[PDB]
Amino acid sequence: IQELILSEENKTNIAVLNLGTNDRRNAVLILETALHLVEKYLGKIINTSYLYETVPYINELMQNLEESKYEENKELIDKCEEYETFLKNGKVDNSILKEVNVENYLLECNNIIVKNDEIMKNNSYFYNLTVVVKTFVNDPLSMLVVIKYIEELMKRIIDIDILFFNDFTIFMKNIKLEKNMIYKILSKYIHLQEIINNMVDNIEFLSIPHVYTTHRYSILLCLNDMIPEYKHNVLNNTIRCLYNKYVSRMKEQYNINIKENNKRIYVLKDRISYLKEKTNIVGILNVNYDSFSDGGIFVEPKRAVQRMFEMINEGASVIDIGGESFKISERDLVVPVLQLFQKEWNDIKNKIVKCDAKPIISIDTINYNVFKECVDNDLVDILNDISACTNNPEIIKLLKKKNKFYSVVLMHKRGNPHTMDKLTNYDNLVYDIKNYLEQRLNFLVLNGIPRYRILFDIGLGFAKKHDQSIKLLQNIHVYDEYPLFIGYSRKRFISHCMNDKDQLLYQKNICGGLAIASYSYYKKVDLIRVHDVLETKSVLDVLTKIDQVKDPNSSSVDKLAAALE
Amino acid sequence: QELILSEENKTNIAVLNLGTNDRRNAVLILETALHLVEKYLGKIINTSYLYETVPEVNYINELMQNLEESKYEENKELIDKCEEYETFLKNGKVDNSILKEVNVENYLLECNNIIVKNDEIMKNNLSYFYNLTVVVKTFVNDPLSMLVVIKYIEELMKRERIIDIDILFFNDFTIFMKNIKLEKNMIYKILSKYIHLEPQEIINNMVDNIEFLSIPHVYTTHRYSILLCLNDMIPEYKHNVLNNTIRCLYNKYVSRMKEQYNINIKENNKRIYVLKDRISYLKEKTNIVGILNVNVEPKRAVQRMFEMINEGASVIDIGGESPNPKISERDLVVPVLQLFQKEWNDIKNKIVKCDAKPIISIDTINYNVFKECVDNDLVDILNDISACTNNPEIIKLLKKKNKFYSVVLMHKRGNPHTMDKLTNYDNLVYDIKNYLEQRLNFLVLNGIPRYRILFDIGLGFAKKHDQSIKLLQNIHVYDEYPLFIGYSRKRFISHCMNDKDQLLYQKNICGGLAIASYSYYKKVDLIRVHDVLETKSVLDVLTKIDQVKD
Ligand SMILES: COc1ncnc(NS(=O)(=O)c2ccc(NCC3=Nc4c(nc(N)[nH]c4=O)NC3)cc2)c1OC
Ligand SMILES: COc1ncnc(NS(=O)(=O)c2ccc(NCC3=Nc4c(nc(N)[nH]c4=O)NC3)cc2)c1OC
Ligand SMILES: Nc1ncnc2c1ncn2[C@@H]1O[C@H](COP(=O)(O)O)[C@@H](O)[C@H]1O
Ligand SMILES: Nc1ncnc2c1ncn2[C@@H]1O[C@H](COP(=O)(O)O)[C@@H](O)[C@H]1O
Ligand SMILES: [Ca+2]
Ligand SMILES: [Ca+2]
Ligand SMILES: [Mg+2]
Ligand SMILES: [Mg+2]
Repeated sequence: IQELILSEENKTNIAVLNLGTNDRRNAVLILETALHLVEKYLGKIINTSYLYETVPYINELMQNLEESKYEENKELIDKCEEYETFLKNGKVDNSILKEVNVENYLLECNNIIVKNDEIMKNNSYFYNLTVVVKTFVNDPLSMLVVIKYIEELMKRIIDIDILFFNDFTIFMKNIKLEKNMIYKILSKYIHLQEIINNMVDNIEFLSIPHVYTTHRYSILLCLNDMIPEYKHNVLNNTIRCLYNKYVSRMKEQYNINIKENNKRIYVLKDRISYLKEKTNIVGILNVNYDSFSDGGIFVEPKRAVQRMFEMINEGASVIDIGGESFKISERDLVVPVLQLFQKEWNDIKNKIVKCDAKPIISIDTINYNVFKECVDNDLVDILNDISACTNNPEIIKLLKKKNKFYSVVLMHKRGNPHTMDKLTNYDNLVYDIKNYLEQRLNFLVLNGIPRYRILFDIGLGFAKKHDQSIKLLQNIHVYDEYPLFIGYSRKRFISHCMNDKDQLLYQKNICGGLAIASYSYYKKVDLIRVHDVLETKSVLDVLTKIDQVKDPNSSSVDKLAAALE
Repeated sequence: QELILSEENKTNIAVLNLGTNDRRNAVLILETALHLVEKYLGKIINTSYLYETVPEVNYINELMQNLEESKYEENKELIDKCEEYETFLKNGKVDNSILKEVNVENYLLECNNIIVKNDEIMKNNLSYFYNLTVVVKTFVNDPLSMLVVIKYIEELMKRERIIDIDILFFNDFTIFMKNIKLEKNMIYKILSKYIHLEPQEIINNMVDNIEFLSIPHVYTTHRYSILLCLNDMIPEYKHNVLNNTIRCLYNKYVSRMKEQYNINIKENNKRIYVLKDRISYLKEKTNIVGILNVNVEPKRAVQRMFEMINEGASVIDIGGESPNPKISERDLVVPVLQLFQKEWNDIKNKIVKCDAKPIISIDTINYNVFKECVDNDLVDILNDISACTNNPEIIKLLKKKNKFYSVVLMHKRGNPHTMDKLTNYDNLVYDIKNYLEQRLNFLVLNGIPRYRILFDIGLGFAKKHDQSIKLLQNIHVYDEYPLFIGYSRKRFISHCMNDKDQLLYQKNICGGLAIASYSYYKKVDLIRVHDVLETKSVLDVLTKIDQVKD
């Protein structure tokens, strides 16, 4: 019924979308622009999967955008009933579109694939990300209209499909839309010309669940991040069970490991990172230590920015700056130093020789006010929050802006520098800490921090005995699935693992450090937060070389050649 | 009668088993046997490794001073071939046995009877073993005579249980003799054919202890420990009475133990190498070798040595070579080692600190230097960067009436000026390995215990930087062998990185520590380094991470 598609009785529905692009260079910019528009025109993003590389400007737009009929709020949430109900297949309001039969849907899907399987033989990088939206849109077909519009607004390849919509089984085998009925639907949610034309024909049909849902690997891979337990009448088994079957079966039958050519992405600034493919160095700039070790009482902002440069040319991708330490204010330590850096940089950016050399800037803070000022003056790109956004969750709201997002590091601790040493009792150390972080992430994701921008840090030496810091290292494979940031540098636990008497122990500690760096390298930790950037980079370089083999067959081939001589 | 005291000068090949189970004196006992073997039976021309195997103190020093002279001569000349040993390896043509031979059938019957009877004996009867094998070119006439002499040695070594020497093979003979009762006269009479005998108390305790002779020895096919050792020495050997080659037999014994009992027998039967006089379990530790270049006043040098022990180095490797014509290698190194020997000795009232004595390794290719060192008990290991290629005479100095000495064999080409040009290899990784193997075979032919030989790929000697890295990447190739390496402060390290240039010294030290990491996980046996504290700190931490607490 066309009349209740336009009726302004606003509804709350659960949609799950696929979002893809081809443009490797700017997948992060493309998909994050989609993402922000999805958050604008459809509802609130309440889940996301990792970004994946898979195998089968707009800065002008972001100012000239029309408003929406519905108000957004950055406000934090704890749960979601709508969502809770989506996952178990509890009762929801009836489909205001025609539901095709259960057993009818099966054969219907086939013909759209097998026919497309022929259009194929007329005849290469995909970048996938799935989302969940709490939608004020009232029906899939309406949303598709808006999705098509969003698609169109971004053109001068950005496919945004729709994978599910409540528990509905829908096929509309052949529809065309009124060149005008679109205007009505669009004006329903948006405040409005030259675009609608190219739209009208681009909505040839509609399948919920989307056709390729369980045939495309890239979609299972993504859906498994977000909603593993979810079942649907439409499919035999739960999304995790199907995903697993696709893996095992791809191995038994075709002798391929599918995970190799389909990679997980985490994002530090604006660029793609292949989970587990590198160990990045993070250089510690502690303004307290740098300033008050002379025994001196003054900040030396010029000194600090120099140390910042030292660090960059010593091979650190990320610099992590901190005002807290373990009568002058945190902010007054950090912001001026971040300020002098930003300037000093742009006064050598003229030489575009250092333009793709610019280091990522991470602020170690639990303070909202400090973070706000930093973001507001484009001074940082990552929040490093040792309280896991526990000291003040509101800080999460500062991790998303008009278009752009910021990546966060979440660390586990108990208590504080003075109290933590005795807060050492765990039921199950490794798993408690893992579960802790998995949960902070869930919370960030529920609030539409994109899953692929959150990094775990086990917090070595925070509320952990030296034996515990070791145990956490021994079991680091538990973070095999996740971006992992760690910080062993200079901590006392290193020394404890060892059989003028006070200067030896700093060498022993820095050198013992370099061991954990090696271990980190082989365990494929994602970032390590270090003081001794040159020493670390050296170690890492030698280890990388030893690993870069020219021919991966050569040792057997060569072995045989010897045996025949 | 006496076709057994025949005047005809016999050269035969006998393969021997040497077993003990005093872990703390394992080396001394076994080598003491090895010596009396060389003294009294003939010439050692192969040995296996040493193994801690799963079943089935100082009067030795007094013994060795007062041995009877052998009536057979000792010839330390280098040989590079042995016809009789080739004759034995192939299964070809030797003289008839003067002892009555049995056919295959009768041996297998009589073999089996001894096993089953000895099984039920063990079964109703209610502790590792240290194991080794040797091939002896022997002047003893026949296995029985030999068993007599080898019993004398078992007896000699007992205090007026400690060792068991058994004949595994003896030429290609099959021999089963059931009821050996040997006249008290006949024993004195055999022994005296091979030994200038001075007594006769022990001759008594010998009369009983020889009851029967089996050749091959009975448990040859039956004990892992035996097959394991033989696998080192004589893979291809196939005795008439054996189902297959030693190697085949070994593999089968291994693979059958993986299924029929699901065991994986390797795990509890460990290969052993020796640096000074203790046991080392191959691949169980990464020792640090401290570099001392006397390139340095004697007192400043010995200072450096004590600092290095405290920074936690197990071996020091002292070197005169790098040259300069002013002072001779001898005059650089010998003083230093003499000062060290003395100054350590002044602390010879602290009978606890004197376990932490470092093994001393002289980096030298010159006979004269090593001779002076060895003569004055100044060193334990010879680090010959030429693989004893330069002057093989040196090999003669790696053994004495009593001591044996371990040797690192490095691969290099040419000399320091030439070497940067001698850089073409057909199959780098295997060329070098094969080179080292041949070298080993040469010392082993020449009586050097195979467990005293350490292999070293010689990084940065006649290798381009990429080649030094290629070798490290393929270090797994030396999984079976004692492995010594030196990467320390070499140029290839710096080459990997992407460019006060005391800075470049650092990147090199620090990249050094990456290689220590890789060495540790690739279980390299020894690493020779300048930076002992830094190397120890890496290894200590990595070791902690690995040690899983309960
Ligand atoms: C005797 O008294 C003491 N003296 C010195 N150090 C002590 N503690 S410690 O060495 O174990 C140690 C050192 C530093 C820290 N914190 C440094 C940071 N660590 C991290 C970070 N961010 C992220 N994401 N992860 C991090 O691990 N920011 C700062 C924690 C423990 C100490 O005991 C309390
Ligand atoms: C003559 O020209 C040169 N001068 C300085 N550096 C050079 N390059 S280098 O740094 O790579 C280098 C440095 C030292 C060495 N040799 C040191 C040793 N190395 C070992 C040892 N013993 C054992 N067993 N194993 C060892 O690896 N003794 C001494 C080899 C290559 C160089 O050649 C291009
Ligand atoms: N679940 C869905 N989400 C988006 N488009 C759909 C869906 N089911 C069917 N379609 C139709 O299939 C086409 C999508 O193909 P594409 O060009 O890859 O976006 C559009 O014409 C849609 O009308
Ligand atoms: N090939 C052999 N090597 C050593 N002993 C042997 C051999 N063949 C038979 N025997 C006898 O087996 C017993 C070994 O005793 P034991 O050396 O105490 O284990 C002695 O009675 C020897 O006479
Ligand atoms: Ca919204
Ligand atoms: Ca001899
Ligand atoms: Mg589509
Ligand atoms: Mg015996």
